[PDB]
Amino acid sequence: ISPPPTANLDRSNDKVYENVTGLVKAVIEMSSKIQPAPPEEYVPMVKEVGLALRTLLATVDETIPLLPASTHREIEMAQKLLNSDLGELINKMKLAQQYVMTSLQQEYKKQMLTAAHALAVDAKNLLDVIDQARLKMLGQT
Ligand SMILES: [Cl-]
Ligand code: NA
Repeated sequence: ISPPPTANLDRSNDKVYENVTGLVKAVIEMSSKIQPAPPEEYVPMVKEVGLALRTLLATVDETIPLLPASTHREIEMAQKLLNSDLGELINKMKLAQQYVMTSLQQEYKKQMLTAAHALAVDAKNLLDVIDQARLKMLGQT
């Protein structure tokens, strides 16, 4: 995963976009940091991801009303998905701190990374839905 491409839309005051970039950067940050890190360090990293995720979700809540009825369904479903994904991520994080300095620690991290990476893929996916819904509204041929 890179931070997201920019397609044809102007992103200067694109909040959805800014926030998705935030949440994506935060996942990447955590990932590069994990394997060497004690719990004193990895719990806050995961806190950060949740914050960036809440920020994104409120931004989105505000944008729905401005986009066509036809599109609302998916945008909500794709929202659920990201709450779910974070659910999964916290699970694996509690398991890894439950299992520190044991042998099974590190498969517990491999499961954190797996879930963090779905979170970021699904963020990027939300972006696309939103963009497509805008393009519709702005009147794309
Ligand atoms: Cl916006
Ligand atoms: Na509409």
